[PDB]
Amino acid sequence: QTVHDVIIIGSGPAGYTAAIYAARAQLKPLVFEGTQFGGALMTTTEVENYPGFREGITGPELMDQMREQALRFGADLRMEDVDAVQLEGPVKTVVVGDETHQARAVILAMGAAARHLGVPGEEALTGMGVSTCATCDGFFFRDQDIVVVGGGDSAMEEATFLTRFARSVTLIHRRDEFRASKIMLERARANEKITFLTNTEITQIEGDPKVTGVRLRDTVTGEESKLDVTGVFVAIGHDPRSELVRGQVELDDEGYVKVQGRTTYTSLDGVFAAGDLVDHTYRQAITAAGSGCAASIDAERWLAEQ
Amino acid sequence: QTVHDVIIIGSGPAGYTAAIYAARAQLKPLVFEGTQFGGALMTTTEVENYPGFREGITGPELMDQMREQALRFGADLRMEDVDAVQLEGPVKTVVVGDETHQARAVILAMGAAARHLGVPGEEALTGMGVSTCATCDGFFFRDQDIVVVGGGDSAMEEATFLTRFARSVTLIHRRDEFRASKIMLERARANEKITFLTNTEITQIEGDPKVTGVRLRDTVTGEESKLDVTGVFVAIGHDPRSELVRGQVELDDEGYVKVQGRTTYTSLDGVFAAGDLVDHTYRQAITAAGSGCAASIDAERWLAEQ
Ligand SMILES: Cc1cc2nc3c(=O)[nH]c(=O)nc-3n(C[C@H](O)[C@H](O)[C@H](O)COP(=O)(O)OP(=O)(O)OC[C@H]3O[C@@H](n4cnc5c(N)ncnc54)[C@H](O)[C@@H]3O)c2cc1C
Ligand SMILES: Cc1cc2nc3c(=O)[nH]c(=O)nc-3n(C[C@H](O)[C@H](O)[C@H](O)COP(=O)(O)OP(=O)(O)OC[C@H]3O[C@@H](n4cnc5c(N)ncnc54)[C@H](O)[C@@H]3O)c2cc1C
Repeated sequence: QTVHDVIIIGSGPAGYTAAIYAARAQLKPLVFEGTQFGGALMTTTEVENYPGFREGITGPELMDQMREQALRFGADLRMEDVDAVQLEGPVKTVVVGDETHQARAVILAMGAAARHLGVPGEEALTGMGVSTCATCDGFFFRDQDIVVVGGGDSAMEEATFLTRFARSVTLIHRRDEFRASKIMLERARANEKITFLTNTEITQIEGDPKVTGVRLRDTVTGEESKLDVTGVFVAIGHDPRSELVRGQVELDDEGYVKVQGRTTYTSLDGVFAAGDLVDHTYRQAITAAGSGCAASIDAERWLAEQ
Repeated sequence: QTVHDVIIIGSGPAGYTAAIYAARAQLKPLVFEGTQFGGALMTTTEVENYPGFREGITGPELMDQMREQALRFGADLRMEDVDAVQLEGPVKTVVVGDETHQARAVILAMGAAARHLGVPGEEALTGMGVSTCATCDGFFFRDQDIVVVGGGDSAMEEATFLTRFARSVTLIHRRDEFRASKIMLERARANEKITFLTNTEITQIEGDPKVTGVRLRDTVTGEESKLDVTGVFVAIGHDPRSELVRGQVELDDEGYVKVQGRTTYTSLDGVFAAGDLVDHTYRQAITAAGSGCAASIDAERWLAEQ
């Protein structure tokens, strides 16, 4: 029966920053963090490019600060997943298991999942040699031999950036055709630090504390080999977590939530969106934090208009 | 004779975050911080809504972290103002006194100045009762009697937000006409917590450690009075620091630098813009930091295309 001012869905930097602003604005935000709360930084180690930390901070340490900061101003945080939403109209409903909650405004901050290879070693060595983010982690592989997996613009983009650091980048793709644009594909072939390895997949990532090599398989002949490398960058795409809102909020062709102009307004009145659910360009904690603030200010001012 | 990869102009959150990203990307950024370096947070006390600090941090402490973080990754920081720029073409030039520096890309991060009343007490009590940012500081005035100065949408917006906290908001304006939109003006007159005081100006802000009152003058009759209040919010407009780039980069009618779509690209190739020089909506440190990251990623990827 209680209709809250605002419900926030998600607990990465965008969700917590939206919650900090909404709570400090006395909106008493109700935040569904998920059971895998804390966003993508919970799965990494050192975060060095989030401004405000001259010697860096671990991913979980930073997310713990954000969560405690949200609590300090009165956010109501629940470590539960939203299973369904009704976002159309003056009163929006979220369903969590068999419980329901309602609000005048909803901030969507569910993020985007990086796709994974699904091979042994990939998850255990994430943050210790395996990464999905060259902007985040490429700096840690100066003068090392690394691999990049994928066939699209993402892989070309990641592989290009990594050559700023690595001694060599071996770009592996499971076919001999590339989904990447002609411009992106042509540039990497010109980059002398990049070696292409087509018709190839990783079957296992080796290493007892850190990545020491990968096991390879030829997707056509089945020939197997080993490659000594100390880094693996997985760039086979992203899946924005928009499944909840498909059919109610306009998405682009790749599933990202569309927003109006430079604002966080979605196609639905009273519904705002932030973070990597929206941004398919930068995908950083600081940009997600910024947009979560913007969504909270948009929502507060929209609520004051009602 | 040396042409740098990138020059950054400004040292608020946008500039330092751009410098952190560019330095960590091995672009060896050259940053002109200004003689009044560190941006708007140098002039405030406690910053509580920048995510990552569960008990807050002072403005200067936070900016010191950002500056040291930029240095850690190799940024070249100079506490000097850029006096003129030549931004058109493949090689851009900045002039600093009688010295010149050149770069393939330029990130503009000069911020926006809040306009001040220019009366005794205003600067000394900034951060101790005087503020230009309701989103930043309104939380500190719960159940207090405060004033807001100004006649436009900014003053209506600030005064509206402040009623979430204050016991009373007295909106003071030097005329009996208002430059604010009919909708904004009509809503505040409906807000029972707002009292309008037209044809009135502040001549002095009183208080030996914190704001304790203001001296008033009637702009028509000259009648003077005293008003006991513990907060003064100045909302008489902003001046984006775009003077350097007027005539080379497209600006909107209020002087903000225009950017393309959701990117940081300006109207000039190789020139990107971040922070409150661009954003005339949110004006927070976290949003400025986010856009400074975005400008640095845009610039890095644009540089790789050349
Ligand atoms: C391994 C790794 C390392 C990284 N390192 C860095 C780095 O060093 N620097 C940097 O700036 N960036 C880094 N990033 C990127 C950064 O973490 C992300 O860009 C950022 O966290 C995006 O924030 P977000 O809030 O939009 O989404 P997310 O971080 O993805 O958080 C969304 C959260 O909401 C939850 N959620 C989703 N759906 C629901 C639902 N239905 N109900 C409830 N909760 C839900 C999710 O479980 C998740 O906890 C890294 C990413 C990865 C994967
Ligand atoms: C009193 C006050 C309190 C605030 N409190 C908060 C708060 O609690 N939380 C929050 O999130 N936000 C707060 N803000 C707002 C926040 O500080 C700004 O939104 C943010 O700093 C904008 O960052 P920026 O990089 O775009 O620009 P700025 O902060 O304005 O920094 C620009 C810098 O570049 C320099 N520069 C300009 N032109 C040149 C040039 N030609 N050459 C060289 N250098 C140049 C300037 O001198 C300045 O140092 C506050 C603002 C004020 C004024």
